[PDB]
Amino acid sequence: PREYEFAEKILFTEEEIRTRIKEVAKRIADDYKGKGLRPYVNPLVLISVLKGSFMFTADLCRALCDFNVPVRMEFICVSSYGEGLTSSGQVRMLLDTRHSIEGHHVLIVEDIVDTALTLNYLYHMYFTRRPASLKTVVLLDKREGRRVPFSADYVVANIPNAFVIGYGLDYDDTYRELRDIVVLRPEVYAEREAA
Amino acid sequence: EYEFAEKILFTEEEIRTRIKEVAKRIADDYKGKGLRPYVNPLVLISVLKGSFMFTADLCRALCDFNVPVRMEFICVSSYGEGLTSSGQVRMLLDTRHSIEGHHVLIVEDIVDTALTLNYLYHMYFTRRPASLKTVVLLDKREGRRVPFSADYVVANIPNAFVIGYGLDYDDTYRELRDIVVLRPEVYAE
Amino acid sequence: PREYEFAEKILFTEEEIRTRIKEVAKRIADDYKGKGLRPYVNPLVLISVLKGSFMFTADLCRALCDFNVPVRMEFICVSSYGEGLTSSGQVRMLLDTRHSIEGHHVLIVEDIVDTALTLNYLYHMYFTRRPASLKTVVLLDKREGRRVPFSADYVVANIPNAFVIGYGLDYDDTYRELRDIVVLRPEVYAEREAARQ
Amino acid sequence: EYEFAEKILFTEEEIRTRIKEVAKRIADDYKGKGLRPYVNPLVLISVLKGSFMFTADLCRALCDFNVPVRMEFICVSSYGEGLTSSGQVRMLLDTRHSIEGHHVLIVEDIVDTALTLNYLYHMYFTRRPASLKTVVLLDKREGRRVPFSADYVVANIPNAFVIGYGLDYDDTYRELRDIVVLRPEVYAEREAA
Repeated sequence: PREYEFAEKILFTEEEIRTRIKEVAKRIADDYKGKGLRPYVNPLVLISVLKGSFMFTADLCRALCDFNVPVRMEFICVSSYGEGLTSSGQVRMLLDTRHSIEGHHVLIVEDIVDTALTLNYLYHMYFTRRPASLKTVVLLDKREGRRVPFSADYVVANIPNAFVIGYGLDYDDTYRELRDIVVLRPEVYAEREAA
Repeated sequence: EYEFAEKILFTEEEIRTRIKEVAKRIADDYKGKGLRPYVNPLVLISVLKGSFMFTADLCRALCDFNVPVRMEFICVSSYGEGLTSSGQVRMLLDTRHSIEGHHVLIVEDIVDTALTLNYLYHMYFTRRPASLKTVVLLDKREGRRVPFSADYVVANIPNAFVIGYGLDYDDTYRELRDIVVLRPEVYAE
Repeated sequence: PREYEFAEKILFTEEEIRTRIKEVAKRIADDYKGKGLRPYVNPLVLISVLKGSFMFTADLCRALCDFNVPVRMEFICVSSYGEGLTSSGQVRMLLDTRHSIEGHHVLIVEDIVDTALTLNYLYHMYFTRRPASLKTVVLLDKREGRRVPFSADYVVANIPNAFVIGYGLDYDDTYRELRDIVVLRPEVYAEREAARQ
Repeated sequence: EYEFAEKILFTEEEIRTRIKEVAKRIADDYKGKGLRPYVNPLVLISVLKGSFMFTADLCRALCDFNVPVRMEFICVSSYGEGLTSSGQVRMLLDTRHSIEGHHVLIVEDIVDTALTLNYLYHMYFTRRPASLKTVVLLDKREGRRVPFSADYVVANIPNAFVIGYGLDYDDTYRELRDIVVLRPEVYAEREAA
């Protein structure tokens, strides 16, 4: 009984999404129980990629806190070199991390991986900085869309190819604030591209 | 329950209750203003790092009230002065879209001195939004060194090591669901 | 002499430009001899706006050194929000200064001022940071084009409205490396606007 | 003449002579490559701060040899170590255009350990330029902690406090026309402050 005129259907309710986030966080806590994480000196660093991941991250890190996984939050932001071309997957860095990741355990946090061109690019970039470990967690995975092989370590949910909006995800910087992940109506998409 | 914490100021639930009230208050203030998606959203300029969690919950609460928003994130850092009287900060990351002619709400985590907030407000004003307001998670009014009234306040506090819900000590404890008071012992160590 | 197929004419040779840079610098030295400038503690801070000013700045600060004016270089960079053009003059900050300007003597260095919408925006921004003083120097002044009143304190040269290129100035990020400031042929402009289609 | 300087390593004029030589060498290396303005320029990624003055002169000299260029500037800063083995740095400002498919020349002021330069090279490489070289103003090869050869070098130096021509000490002396050696006394006195 959350309803949206602009959406064909709902894919994931807030609650479904929170349940999966809890499951992903449990797994993470488990995979890192061996690594002796500690606040200040050795937290799991969450490199959250803006804007899309801002919501996922806010929910994810509280779920992580529930499993006593201590975390350091970093926020980066990158922008497309508006080509369409790019097989390097290259993006423009607009905000890089405040602290060194070297020797720390890092988790890159992203909202959507389809092509993985950009995630792969950012994985490689942060890998060459010699963190103790480096893994990826993604809100949505659209494996159908890969142009470079890449497996996220953690996945909240899989999706097919559609205009996916909400829960931080946007169409034209709109609809990020929805509590649910929903499928944008093609008519709404078409009407907005005319404008 | 938290070993490093003197006490719990606000539980997650209290916090979400206040945020819903603030959200309703905003929805009421902007109903005359004709907000519309794409063309006229309320722009939230969320100041990193401390406001990230507040902003995630706040924009969802605003969505419950059919307030269409646009999310922008900016990031500033301190110049290594003991303390500055202009409230100047270094711009690391700035809005993606122009704010000219839009309704803008700046979202901050904590306001004490307001020097920084006043500087940002003034900067954002000269950019000619249709209107500008600020919402803050925690107001420490005791602390002001410049005159500044937040339009929306989630909760007032005294002076204290306040951590949790996005707020840090040495980039630690931002992940907590509650806002809590640090032990001075843990601070000293 | 240098020659260029893509240019209607030369407006300023390298040597013409260096002479005016020297004259400007002498003036700056003279205006600040009273202010007790000193290296490390109290230099004249040059806020150089990229990309356009890079070459101007490199030449200007050597000239300033010739008149014993100690300087600190800062480089900022900003980008247009893709509004055709806006009345606030607002731009996006991509790179801000490394050190505080509070209490320092600051000179903002720009390549071209026409509307002054953006330079006014940047003057105001740095002014509210409370430097000891804040002035502007511009390579080229197109006073004809103002949409906000604004007077640069120092001007290397005035120009009329033309595609001005060279000496750091670009068309489509091309021709910045020229030693001279020249006028781009409208035919070349038209050929290039069609081409990215 | 400069009171704060033991000696002059290179005069402005010597520097311009070397830069002209390096520029010729580049113009020769890329003649087979079909550089053209707008569509296929040699992209100079000039690293701020210290390379600003070199970059200004170098691109003018390159223009003398009809080498079409695109100027990009990047700016990075140190993470709070003494130093680091990955040679990582923090990205503050990045290129405006993509470097995919272009010929790229990275322009640096000074290479000692090469850790930073090695990291930038590698990052830029993964961006798939058609080709990638580096040109440096001063090479301090004695100091390498990772193997790296600059393709173009304006001048080699020993180990010294080197200042001028864009190179600084505590963000001072970048404006000098010559490259000069700092007096250690001047160094000690300022460290005090």
